[PDB]
Amino acid sequence: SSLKLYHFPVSGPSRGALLAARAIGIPIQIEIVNLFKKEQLQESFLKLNPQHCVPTLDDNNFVLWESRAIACYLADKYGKDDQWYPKDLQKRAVVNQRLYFDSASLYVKIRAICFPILFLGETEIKQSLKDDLNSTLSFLNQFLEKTKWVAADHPTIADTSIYASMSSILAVGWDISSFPNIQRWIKDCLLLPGAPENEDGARTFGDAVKKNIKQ
Amino acid sequence: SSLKLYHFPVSGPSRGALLAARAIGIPIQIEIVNLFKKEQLQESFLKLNPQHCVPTLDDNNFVLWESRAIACYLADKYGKDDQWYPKDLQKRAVVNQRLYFDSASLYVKIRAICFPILFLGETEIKQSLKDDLNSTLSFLNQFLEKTKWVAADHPTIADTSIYASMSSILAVGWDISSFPNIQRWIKDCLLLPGAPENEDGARTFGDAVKKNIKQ
Repeated sequence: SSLKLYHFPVSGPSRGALLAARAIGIPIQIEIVNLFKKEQLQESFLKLNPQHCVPTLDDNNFVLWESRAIACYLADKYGKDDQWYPKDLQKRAVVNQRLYFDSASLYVKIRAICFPILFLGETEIKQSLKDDLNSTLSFLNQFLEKTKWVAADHPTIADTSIYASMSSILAVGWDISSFPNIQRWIKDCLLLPGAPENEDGARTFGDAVKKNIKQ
Repeated sequence: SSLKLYHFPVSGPSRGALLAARAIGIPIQIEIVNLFKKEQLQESFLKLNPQHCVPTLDDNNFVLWESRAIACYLADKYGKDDQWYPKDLQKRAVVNQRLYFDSASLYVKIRAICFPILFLGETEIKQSLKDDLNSTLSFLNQFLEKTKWVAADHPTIADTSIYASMSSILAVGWDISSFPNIQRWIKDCLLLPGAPENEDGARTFGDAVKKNIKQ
């Protein structure tokens, strides 16, 4: 009956789903799933989903994966107001837009850099990949020129997801001096509910990446 | 006042946005934007959006990019029923989930193969990239084991987006013999409104990729 999140604190998308739960203020059971140690994986997790997808929400046997789907579902199902995911179709479209930007451009390009370094024997950040990510950062920097937060002048679930992504690469070490609007926004993100909890997982992600980079 | 889509028929995501407009049955002005020829780009397009983003919707001066945000916005704003994007939160979450799967896994991995071949001098499909895409196809093949369409036993905007993506790689030439459920579904996709229009753009995409592959 209790709402449950299967969560890997190292994962940006997993952290984005939890940040959304913190923001809307829902009590949630958190089952830690260590994806680094698959033979230690628990039966309660392996049972419910096609494959090892994290984050996974179990809301009273409705099983949902995909961090941003979770965020939108939680906001509409348990949100006590509209702020976090506005019901107005045009305001909602802008939040959805930033969410798809997170999923299709931002985290994709962070992952293109970090995944091969963590798992595939890569020891450096490729220049092409760096430029690709920086082009996406530039777009984010522009979003934040217009409004205080990514999708409005108030925080939304688009901020929790994009914060989870940005905190991941920033913990690896990224020079964002070219993007003063991101610099401003990332300090504002520290005020978000569950930000330290996010920062701790991001730091674990960051440390694991750095560890494999030959300086 | 008229609803307008800035569209590049070659682009999967652009085709996914148009397919959604066809599915919900909304009359739309279509401004063709040839991204292959930037110096020929029209003032009406360069004016309204931060950078050259396609697809871009102009709904009475509300300007929206991101194909899947467009699809959800069109479905809620102009949909004559619920079928295409159900209002039930759990059914909606599943469609959102498949949309994020399209944006974060499927089209991302098609693009990882095709973009460097089109633009960056790549002449072959890397084995690593092929395996990566095939792993995502396997997941899609499983979605389609449970239900006739990707997110339900009726078609949704998740099918229009994923069809736009799948038609793109299939036109390049991909062996999906290992995925009988995708094979079934892709024939059903031919029944979708605007499917030929999609197939024609996908074929142009496919031809441009093949042209650069050294066999």
